[PDB]
Amino acid sequence: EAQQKTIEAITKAINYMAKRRIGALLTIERDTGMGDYIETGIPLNAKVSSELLINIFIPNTPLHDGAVIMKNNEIAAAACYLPLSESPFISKELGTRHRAAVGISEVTDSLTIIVSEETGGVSVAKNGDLHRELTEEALKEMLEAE
Amino acid sequence: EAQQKTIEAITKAINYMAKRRIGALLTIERDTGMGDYIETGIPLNAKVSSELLINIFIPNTPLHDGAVIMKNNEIAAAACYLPLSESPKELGTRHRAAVGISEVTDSLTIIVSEETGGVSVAKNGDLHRELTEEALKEMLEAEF
Repeated sequence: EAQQKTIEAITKAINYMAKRRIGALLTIERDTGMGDYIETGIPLNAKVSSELLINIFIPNTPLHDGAVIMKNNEIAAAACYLPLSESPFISKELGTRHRAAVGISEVTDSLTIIVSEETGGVSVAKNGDLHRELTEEALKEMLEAE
Repeated sequence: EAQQKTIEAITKAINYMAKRRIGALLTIERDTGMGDYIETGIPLNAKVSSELLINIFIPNTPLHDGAVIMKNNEIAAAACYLPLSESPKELGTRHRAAVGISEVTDSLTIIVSEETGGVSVAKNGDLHRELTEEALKEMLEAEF
């Protein structure tokens, strides 16, 4: 329905950034209110689009430094601050975004997508779990369920 | 008087983009309808902030070529097409777009030069070149 657009929007944004290595962190809210994490960012309350998500994460842009939070079908806020996880199961040699994605997913029902800036690998984190190196069909299948 | 921020936001976007010579094209709707033009762009209906404005106009991005239009404290849309002005030279495509929309509307169009980094305004068919941070600010108090 209106689920299809907006999944399509996210996949084409994720896939675009992947080819190029741009770090991204995007969290989709569900049943656990993230209002306290939204007020740490730049508020947009903007309508979700592939072009806008690309533009939010540009390697040194103002809005790039943190996480984009999604609520409703909108970009609630960009450049948000999440809490990190002192999990040993996060492979180091990475982090920063990866430790904030699992960090937020420990405390929330949310779903977080990460693109690594070093390699271009898409990860996802739910309920404290981090799954590295996902395929395009695996991300779409993971998202469609949401 | 909570529209200072918007002025503040614009003035910061433009003043940052001027010092980096980041081309830009920003029209603010005033009383005429721009809905024709808005529909031609990527809709955002976002809140106005300097950071989102600056991000829109970064050269690599898919949002930067075109004009963003503002509708009452909100970035209504980005990458919009503005009709070019047929008139008499040696200015860019960005400046021909600014004069074109200001002949058909009462909107106030700010533009930033790729080359110079100097700030311009288009209103009622006229194009004021070479503005100052404060010149633009008082000008921008075209809202009473």
